[PDB]
Amino acid sequence: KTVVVTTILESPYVMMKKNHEMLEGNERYEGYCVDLAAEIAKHCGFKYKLTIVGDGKYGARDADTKIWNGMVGELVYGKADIAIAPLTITLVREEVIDFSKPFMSLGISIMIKKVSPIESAEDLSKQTEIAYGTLDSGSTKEFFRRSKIAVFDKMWTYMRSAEPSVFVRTTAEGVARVRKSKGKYAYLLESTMNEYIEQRKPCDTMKVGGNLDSKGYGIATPKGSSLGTPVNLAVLKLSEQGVLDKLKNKWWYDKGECGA
Amino acid sequence: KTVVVTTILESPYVMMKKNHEMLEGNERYEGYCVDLAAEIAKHCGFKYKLTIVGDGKYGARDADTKIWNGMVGELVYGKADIAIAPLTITLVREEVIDFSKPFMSLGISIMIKKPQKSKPLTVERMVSPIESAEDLSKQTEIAYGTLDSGSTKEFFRRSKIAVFDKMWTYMRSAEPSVFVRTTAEGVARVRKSKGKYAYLLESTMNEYIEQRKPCDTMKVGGNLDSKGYGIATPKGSSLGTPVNLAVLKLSEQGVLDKLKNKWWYDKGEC
Amino acid sequence: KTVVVTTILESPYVMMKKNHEMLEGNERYEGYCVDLAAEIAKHCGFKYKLTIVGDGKYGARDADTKIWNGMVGELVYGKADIAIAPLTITLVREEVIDFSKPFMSLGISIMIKKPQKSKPLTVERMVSPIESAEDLSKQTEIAYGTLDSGSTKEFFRRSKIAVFDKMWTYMRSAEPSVFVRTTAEGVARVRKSKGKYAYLLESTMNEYIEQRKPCDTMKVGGNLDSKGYGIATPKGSSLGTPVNLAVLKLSEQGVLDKLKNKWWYDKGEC
Amino acid sequence: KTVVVTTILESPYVMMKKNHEMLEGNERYEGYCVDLAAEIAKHCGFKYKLTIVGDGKYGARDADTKIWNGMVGELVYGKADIAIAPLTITLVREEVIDFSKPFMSLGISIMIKKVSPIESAEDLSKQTEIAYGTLDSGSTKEFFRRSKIAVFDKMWTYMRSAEPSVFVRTTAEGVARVRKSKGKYAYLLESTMNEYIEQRKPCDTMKVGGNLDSKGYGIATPKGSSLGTPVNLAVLKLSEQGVLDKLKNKWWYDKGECGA
Ligand SMILES: NS(=O)(=O)c1cc2c(cc1Cl)N[C@H]([C@H]1C[C@H]3C=C[C@@H]1C3)NS2(=O)=O
Ligand SMILES: NS(=O)(=O)c1cc2c(cc1Cl)N[C@H]([C@H]1C[C@H]3C=C[C@@H]1C3)NS2(=O)=O
Ligand SMILES: NS(=O)(=O)c1cc2c(cc1Cl)N[C@H]([C@H]1C[C@H]3C=C[C@@H]1C3)NS2(=O)=O
Ligand SMILES: NS(=O)(=O)c1cc2c(cc1Cl)N[C@H]([C@H]1C[C@H]3C=C[C@@H]1C3)NS2(=O)=O
Ligand SMILES: N[C@@H](CCC(=O)O)C(=O)O
Ligand SMILES: N[C@@H](CCC(=O)O)C(=O)O
Ligand SMILES: N[C@@H](CCC(=O)O)C(=O)O
Ligand SMILES: N[C@@H](CCC(=O)O)C(=O)O
Repeated sequence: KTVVVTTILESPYVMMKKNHEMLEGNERYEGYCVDLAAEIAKHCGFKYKLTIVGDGKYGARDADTKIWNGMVGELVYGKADIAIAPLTITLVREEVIDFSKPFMSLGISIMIKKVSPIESAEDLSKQTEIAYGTLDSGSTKEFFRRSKIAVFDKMWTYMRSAEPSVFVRTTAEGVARVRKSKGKYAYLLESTMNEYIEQRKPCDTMKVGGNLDSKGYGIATPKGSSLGTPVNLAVLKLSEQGVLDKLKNKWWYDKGECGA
Repeated sequence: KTVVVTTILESPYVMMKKNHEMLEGNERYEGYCVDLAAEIAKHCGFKYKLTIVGDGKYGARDADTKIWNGMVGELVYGKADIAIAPLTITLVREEVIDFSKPFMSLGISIMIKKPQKSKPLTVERMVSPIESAEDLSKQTEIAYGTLDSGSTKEFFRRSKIAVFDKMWTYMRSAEPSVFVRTTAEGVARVRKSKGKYAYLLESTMNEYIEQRKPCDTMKVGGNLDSKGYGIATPKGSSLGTPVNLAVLKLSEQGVLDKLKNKWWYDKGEC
Repeated sequence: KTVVVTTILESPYVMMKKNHEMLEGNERYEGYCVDLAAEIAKHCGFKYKLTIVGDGKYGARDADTKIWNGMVGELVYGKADIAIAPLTITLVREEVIDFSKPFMSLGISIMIKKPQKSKPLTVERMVSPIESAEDLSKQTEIAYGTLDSGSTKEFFRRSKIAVFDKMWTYMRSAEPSVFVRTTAEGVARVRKSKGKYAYLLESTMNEYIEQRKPCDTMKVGGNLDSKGYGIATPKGSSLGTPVNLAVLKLSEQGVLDKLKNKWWYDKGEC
Repeated sequence: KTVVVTTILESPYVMMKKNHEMLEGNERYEGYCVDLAAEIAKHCGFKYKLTIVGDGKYGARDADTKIWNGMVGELVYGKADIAIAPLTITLVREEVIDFSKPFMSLGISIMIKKVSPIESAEDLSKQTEIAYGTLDSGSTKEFFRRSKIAVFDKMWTYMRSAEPSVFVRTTAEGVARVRKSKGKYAYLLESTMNEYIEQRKPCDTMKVGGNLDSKGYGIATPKGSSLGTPVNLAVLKLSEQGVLDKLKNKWWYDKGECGA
């Protein structure tokens, strides 16, 4: 009985190698999440199959319908057994799926094309000359929707009432938008992906400010599943012997195809 | 019914008030941990009384007769219901108790007494004889110590990394023992050692001591490992889900961030 | 029963929202004044309807055919119940309506176009032809005027001081139509006058226009006097005491200061 | 029937004349408040007698007793008819006495001896080596006690718990304590008296930071008294014709025994 694993096409977590057209099975995928899934299977001792989520959405619940899309929907509705992917641990998602202990710390950061006048987030909210956006159906957008800090509510009020839409469909599309905006558009994304982008050639984007908050990535399992304890123990073990640190160093700093 | 909550006197997590001789109940203690417990009670209503573990240890797997001591030992054997205190999440601990989601990020850091400023146009510069863990392990002129019955000692004991293994090998044979009973003893040793002692401790406490007078000690390098603090609860308890949900609610509400800002950086004496 | 609340369209006190076409009720208007009305309704429970007076005037009294116009006229003759708007407290108005305690300080000032940077070691300095009110009265190469049917004209008309009386005499002697119907018209006259006109207005609006693009005007000198903005109710009304108490409570609670900061200094530029 | 006017001994509002031993009656008093009372009587048309408050307190309500002392006590208990004195208009005082329109704006300031490390109030609250105190039985003390702002709350916690008594009995005692503390003490007092002190020789004190809030001095009358409207319109008249400004300039800047 193989285990269906739901992932997303996001770098450096999952890459579609370079010759996927002439490869079969999981051998056509590479990345941090593929290595993490391999280690999880090695510790637990189960066969796994890598399946991409049908819709390129991390997961959210749409109001007035009460339905889930993406990996979270693929988990609550029994379409997959485990989600080794950069899924943010949030209060809403925990009520419907089980989150393991975080395996990668993260924070909300602001990145712009290459002293930067943006500086911190409050100045970005005050300065309306330069626009800022957020990935569609992500934890950042839901974080800003339910935020209560006055500055964060100002940012949310600006984003929900803007023309055209400041939101972006995919992270790569947001990177392209910020690169092609000549410093007129800003992107709010996770610290890990932003760092990976800023350490990659041509290196036309940089991180500004600090981290708005602190979150984490966890291995997701369906509610009431028997895999929660083994995957939690495996994540704890990997953190104890630093396999996660080695994987992050390999996939974030070993290549270093940038000037730094 | 009022449950038993256990804490340990570590500043700024749990500190005794100046006017505490006559006060009774939960009003005796003040700190970050008591505020976290108050917010936990506000989210899910329950009655709690602040207690301190008898031997004042975080909890370690004692060898030989296989006995758990300190906070974890109290939690396991039914004398405790929940521990709201800076207890790091550990695989060994996770196999023995249940841990909530990390409410505080942490890492192993290195402490050293701040050297005197170098005189050499006329600008003044600081020279750090210690920079990283590899250089600290390579040298022998400066001894280094850890906390007795602490998760840092467990991490060093079974670390496959060559530098960490060499460090632990030095620790086990070093005489007199560099291990200290309380973090206060370690900070005192660092202060009185004239710079000949490096006491490894969690990044949060190191930053707290740095921000506070007499601010004669400094934190060197980056975090060797990345870990977190979790609210402990005995296995097979119905209270784990409410505390996990309350921690998630507090983290998403920004209460934890403002509490950390007000307890670690608002009281900056240097 | 819903009472009538009359206001005046002055930024940032009362400005229509961009998407006001497809909205009805009080949701169309936004600014400092609507927030003050919301706090007033929160303190004392009542329903209010936001209305704009037909002639769009603050209030003045004719001498030959005595009649009160604008907001004060609306309040006196029973057409309105309360005016939560920047109405200056005046002795003449106090004899025809009831003013609560002031909720914002103010002062008569002078507006002038911002001069160009002076190139002539290499520094840039701001030099203005006007330094205070006395020089403006003494000089005759820059014309000045106030707002039509307002409190500033009333103050200048019956001022015994030599400088202000002389200014009023020139206001009757220059003989253009130096009095402007709206504050926006006077600001536009100052901006497009290339440096030939000075506008007298309240310090609050002066600062608001100063901190907003294209910011081609400066605040010169200091306030010629001190006045305030009060919530006005008709004489003999039972609502004067509740609104007075609500304003006092808001002032003690710091809500007024936070609204002033968020509507005057948190939206600035250049 | 002469009208009893309750005043307090506080400069420059009311000064006890140096020749008062040979001066009998209302002639023995001079100051801003004496001139204001003279103008009020000139407008309204009543005979006035200035009587100092028995106990040098502006006014407050005792906790667990519910009694009023000082000017407010002298007003609500029928001891005096009008209070022409620097009485701060506050929320709780208005419920028991009638306040007129303010005749002088004011704010909460900071007093220290002559780099200015303290600067603003938040930095004053951050630092502990230097202590700050206010005057008991006054608007500032009640405002600090009843303030709900976190920074003001921590200031109140500091002053309410300090040994010895950080509070002061009189404004002159406060400025003397500031002068003799060699910069180790801070006084939070009304901005008007702060300016008067800082412009008076030997000029060893100066104002730092900005005003924490905005209040006003008003003429006080007993609840239900008939003097409300006459004194209110008199204050409005005086403020409109600038006599109030002239008196302020005379009693604060005309002498100028300092260099500025
Ligand atoms: N350095 S990092 O961001 O790749 C990173 C971040 C984290 C790691 C491990 C690594 Cl390598 N483990 C912790 C978990 C492990 C065990 C101890 C704390 C939680 C449970 N979560 S974390 O603090 O989010
Ligand atoms: N800034 S901090 O170290 O006090 C801190 C650290 C952390 C916080 C919140 C704060 Cl304020 N919440 C996260 C939690 C939120 C959700 C994602 C990871 C856990 C579950 N853990 S954390 O990354 O260990
Ligand atoms: N800073 S400001 O001009 O917006 C401002 C000005 C004033 C405020 C409050 C604010 Cl926020 N309250 C006072 C009121 C409070 C009590 C004392 C005077 C009146 C009654 N009036 S004020 O001195 O005219
Ligand atoms: N220049 S000053 O501080 O002596 C001063 C301050 C003030 C004065 C008059 C003077 Cl001279 N009058 C106003 C009053 C007049 C009318 C408008 C606001 C109140 C009612 N209060 S005030 O803004 O507190
Ligand atoms: N990976 C995040 C989305 C990234 C973002 O917030 O922009 C999530 O699973 O919610
Ligand atoms: N926080 C650690 C103790 C500190 C240390 O070991 O350095 C624990 O809970 O075990
Ligand atoms: N605020 C003034 C009008 C503005 C002005 O005259 O400059 C009033 O209420 O009369
Ligand atoms: N004059 C003030 C007291 C001065 C102070 O606040 O220190 C009052 O009447 O309340």
